[PDB]
Amino acid sequence: PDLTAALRDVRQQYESVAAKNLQEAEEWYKSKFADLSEAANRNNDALRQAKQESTEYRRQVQSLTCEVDAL
Amino acid sequence: LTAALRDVRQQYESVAAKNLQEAEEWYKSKFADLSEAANRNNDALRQAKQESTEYRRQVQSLTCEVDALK
Amino acid sequence: DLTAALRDVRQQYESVAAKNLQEAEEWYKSKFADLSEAANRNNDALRQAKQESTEYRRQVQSLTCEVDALK
Amino acid sequence: DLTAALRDVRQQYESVAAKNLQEAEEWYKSKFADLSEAANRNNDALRQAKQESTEYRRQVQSLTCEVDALK
Ligand SMILES: [Ca+2]
Ligand SMILES: [Ca+2]
Ligand SMILES: [Ca+2]
Ligand SMILES: [Ca+2]
Ligand SMILES: [Ca+2]
Ligand SMILES: [Ca+2]
Ligand SMILES: [Sm+3]
Ligand SMILES: [Sm+3]
Ligand SMILES: [Sm+3]
Repeated sequence: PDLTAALRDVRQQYESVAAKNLQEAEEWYKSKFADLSEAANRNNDALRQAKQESTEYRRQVQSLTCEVDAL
Repeated sequence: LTAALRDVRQQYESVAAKNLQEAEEWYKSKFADLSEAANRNNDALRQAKQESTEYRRQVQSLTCEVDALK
Repeated sequence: DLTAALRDVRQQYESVAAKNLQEAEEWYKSKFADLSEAANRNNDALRQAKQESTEYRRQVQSLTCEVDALK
Repeated sequence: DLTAALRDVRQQYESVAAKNLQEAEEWYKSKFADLSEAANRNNDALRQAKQESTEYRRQVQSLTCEVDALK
């Protein structure tokens, strides 16, 4: 088994394996970034609605107050 | 010739080692960044909640003041 | 939940990163072997061709010694 | 700034992943070359030695026919 034949043999193997690893890695990180993204928006919605309640109560406060005066 | 191989492997590990340390360091920092951003969002959520029930007890009291009043 | 998801992903990364670190640590070690064994056979073939080069070399040094002593 | 902190990290990753890919391709490409050089030089040393042995064998053949023709 020639070293030049052994060296080239490794080069085909590397080039192929390295090509497979990249593909898998890219898809993996895609999925993870996806999970986090979903969780982020989920957290975003919560903060969004929580703020709604607050400003909604604030509206009610100055709504009743707007009626306490004429009272 | 084996002096070429011995040279290569020692170069590989010296780099492979440096690569793992720099990578592990990199991920931990990114995880740190994200962790902080999340906590800040949690704090932000926890706060908007406290400021919601706060506003709620107020209207409960005001609507009571409006009722009893005439 | 971002915090809960971050922890999840963080664990998955540490999970695979260790596995992969081995599928490569072993692979790169099995390959440096093929080249290392090939280089040894190669270094041998030379040490064999060189010794042949000096094995036939001396043979000439004798046939000459016979041709002259007979002519 | 959730979606932002996530996007920043995704960009940093994609950026780092690129440089990691181009530094790897170089490193391996050169290390392979180096090994090819050594396997080539050695290879030549073999052919040079083989042609040398075969050269002498030619002599040993005809030089013997002279030991015969004479004797
Ligand atoms: Ca390419
Ligand atoms: Ca990540
Ligand atoms: Ca950094
Ligand atoms: Ca920072
Ligand atoms: Ca306040
Ligand atoms: Ca905005
Ligand atoms: Sm009052
Ligand atoms: Sm180790
Ligand atoms: Sm670097």
